[PDB]
Amino acid sequence: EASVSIVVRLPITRPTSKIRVKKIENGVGIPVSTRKKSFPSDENLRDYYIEWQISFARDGKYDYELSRMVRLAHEHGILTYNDIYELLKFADDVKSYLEDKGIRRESTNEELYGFNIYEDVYPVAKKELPSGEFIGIVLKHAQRAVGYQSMVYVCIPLTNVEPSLAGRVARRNEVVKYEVPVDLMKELLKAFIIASETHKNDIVKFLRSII
Amino acid sequence: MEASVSFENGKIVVRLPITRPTSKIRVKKIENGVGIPVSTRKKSFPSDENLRDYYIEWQISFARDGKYDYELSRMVRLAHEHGILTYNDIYELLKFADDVKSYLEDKGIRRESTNEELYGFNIYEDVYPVAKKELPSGEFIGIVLKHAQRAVGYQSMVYVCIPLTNVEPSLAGRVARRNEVVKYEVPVDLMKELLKAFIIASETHKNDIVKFLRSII
Amino acid sequence: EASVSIVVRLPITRPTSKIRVKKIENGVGIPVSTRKKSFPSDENLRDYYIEWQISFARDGKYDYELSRMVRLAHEHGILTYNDIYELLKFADDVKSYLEDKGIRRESTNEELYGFNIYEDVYPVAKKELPSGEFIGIVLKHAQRAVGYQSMVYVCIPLTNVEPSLAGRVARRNEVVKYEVPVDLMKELLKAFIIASETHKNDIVKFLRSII
Amino acid sequence: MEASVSFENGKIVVRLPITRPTSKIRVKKIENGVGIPVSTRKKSFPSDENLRDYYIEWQISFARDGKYDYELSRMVRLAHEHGILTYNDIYELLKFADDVKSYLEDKGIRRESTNEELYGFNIYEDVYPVAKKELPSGEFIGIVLKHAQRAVGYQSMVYVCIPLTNVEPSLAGRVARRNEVVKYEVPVDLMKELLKAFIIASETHKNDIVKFLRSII
DNA sequence: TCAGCAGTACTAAGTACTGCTGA
DNA sequence: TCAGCAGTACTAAGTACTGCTGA
Repeated sequence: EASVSIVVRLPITRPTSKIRVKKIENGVGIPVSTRKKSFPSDENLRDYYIEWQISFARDGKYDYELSRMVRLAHEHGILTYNDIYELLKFADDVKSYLEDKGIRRESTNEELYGFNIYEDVYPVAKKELPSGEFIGIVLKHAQRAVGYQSMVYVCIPLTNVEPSLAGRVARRNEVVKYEVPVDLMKELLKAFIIASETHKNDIVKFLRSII
Repeated sequence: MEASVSFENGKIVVRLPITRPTSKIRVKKIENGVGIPVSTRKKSFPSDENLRDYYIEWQISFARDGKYDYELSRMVRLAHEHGILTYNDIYELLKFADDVKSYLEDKGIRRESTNEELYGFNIYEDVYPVAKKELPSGEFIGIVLKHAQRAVGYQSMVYVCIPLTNVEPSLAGRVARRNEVVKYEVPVDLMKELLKAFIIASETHKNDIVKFLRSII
Repeated sequence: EASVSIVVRLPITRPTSKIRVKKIENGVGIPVSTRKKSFPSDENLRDYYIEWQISFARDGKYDYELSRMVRLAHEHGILTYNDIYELLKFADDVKSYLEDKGIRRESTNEELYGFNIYEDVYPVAKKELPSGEFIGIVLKHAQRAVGYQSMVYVCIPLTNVEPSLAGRVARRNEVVKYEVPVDLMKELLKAFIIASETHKNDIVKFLRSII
Repeated sequence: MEASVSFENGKIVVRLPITRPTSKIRVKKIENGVGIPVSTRKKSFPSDENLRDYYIEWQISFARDGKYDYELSRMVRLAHEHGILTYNDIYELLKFADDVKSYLEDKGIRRESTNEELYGFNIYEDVYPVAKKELPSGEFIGIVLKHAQRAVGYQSMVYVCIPLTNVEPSLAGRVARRNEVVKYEVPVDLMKELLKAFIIASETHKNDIVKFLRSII
């Protein structure tokens, strides 16, 4: 698990967790064995990033990861009253969500040696922030039943993270400190707001709880 | 977990578990055109019509350890050993493999840009290729492409969807038993279409099929 | 580590430790993957055993594994006064040790395609106890400098150990309970006594400390 | 850790670390006929006579991943590529491998019973076979047999012991430097005797040598 | 300094997450 | 029951034990 201080502490040596270090190779993120291969010391270090599938709530109660960040920052004045207003007014005007895009199987007129060829289109929402972080919203078929489930990711470059790991392997159970910018937390909220009405309704009544 | 492969009464038979919903073999139910997972141990199968929408989806593999002693190759070997798959069957399967020049892997995976935005968030569409074929006996065979997670490139995977009416015993109107597996007699034509599926999935898959088929002949 | 209760608690899922489960195969003990292969339910379970390279002292002070067993059993009257006397009188009469046998390289008159062929002989002391346990004393070249180091092993059959693991895989961090017979503890002491004068001198003054 | 293998001035050169006493490459000192480990970073090498008793013992391997791009095969390949190991050298090495009919592995490992007891404890003698050869250039090559720990059977391992006088720089009268590695020019005759050592160690080792030598020729 | 790596080779743990099994 | 396995696929941890490295 990641501990939240505002600041968070993310482990580097758990590629099977929701927090995993990846490296851009041939355009796709691939898992990195941070303990058998030394991190590059040059410009390639920008191609490395931590992928954190961030969650909003736990136990149906609002104090885990993102929800803990946001309210810690209101209690510290980091988020003004009007931050939460315009976050909610933004939610009040949001009609469509990535869930509304859904997952479709489009039929092509192609036949591969007797096999009919189709295409599955998956909708993805992506936003880049000036400091280098990326926010990803992906759609997946609900494993429990009919419908969709939306999931939010935060991609943090290893250059935005200290101690700098250039020219060495990771430490055992290494946990590294990342200062959380203010507008990442609010763009993360907006990410949940535009993911699904289910996510927005929970973000909406969480912001109302402290405003 | 692995499914039992056996020969009985001149038929290749596989025993498919129906109580491991998290495995390569899982019982599903089509609801509005999407296969939904089924908790076969708490909700009872319907005894009425629309039991057809229930099926077994089997993510079948051909190779293991660079060897051909696993699932499909186990079935094909037994079928060859028992005269179920004849010399002419395998010879012409190899001729079909020689003629195949394009593969499902050639379609690739692309991320399309869109004219759409969602409240300041850029919208992309990742399209994935799938190959589907319906057999007259009721089964479906699907080939989906995906990114090779550890390397770069693609890996293709073959699925066979078996309707519950094609397996025994009849599960109509009851909950699956503890550790229950169903008896599925594999038609000869399905084994051919499954071998062909691996042939057109990717060149790497085809040369595995060709090497196994030629070693048996 | 193994906890001592007299009774000890030995972990089953650490093949790289001093405590490892082995199975006799082709006459030699081979490591067992107690989590990927199910233990046999039949007579083959007798071929499985726990190999524990037992230590006598730690921190140069006498209260670790064997030394903790022995004095716990004197304090409980499990070892009489004359047990420790005849253990020491046995030590007082012991002249030779397995270390005195040493490791030799004997030369054969054979030549394998221009290569001279020799034989290294390693001395081993072995004793079987009626309940099935084995005690092994092996000699190894001292890794630190000139000389030898002696090491004592206890081989415990899986049939002498509960819960019975027939027909299943081990539990995670599984620790299993073994009741320690009285004469195993004293034959273990005698094992250290006949291993080397260095080991005997420490056993000797340990027994004198509580007698 | 792995030793650097390179070609320079018509000589195959390996760079051997002398500050990793726990590795496959470790500095030893013979005291009364036994190689004792040396702490090369706290006790200084002698500048006087009896520095010969100090040597580097290298547990050298030929294969890795079923491939021949590791240590000895790296050296032999470079030697072949640079005319250091000629066509006639490799051809007659293969003829030596064809004639070899017995191996060090054939001697086996036995536990002998003894007429001795040690105060109620049974005494056994486990004997292990070792093959040794001294080269005129000063190096020794040893083949020791051991039980294959994970399987059953034996695995043989080749050692090459290099006296410190055969490497540069001269370490007489000083403590090894931090992360220091020494330059060792590999004589052609040693590479042959090391290839022959693997040939007579076991049949499995020989067929690895024969396959690599024939692929190079 | 002096905590922690270097080196070695292999299994078992961590990992996410529900049904489901078992005693 | 209800704690913990079943199933899945991969790296990183545990392991013993000293020299030795590094910041």
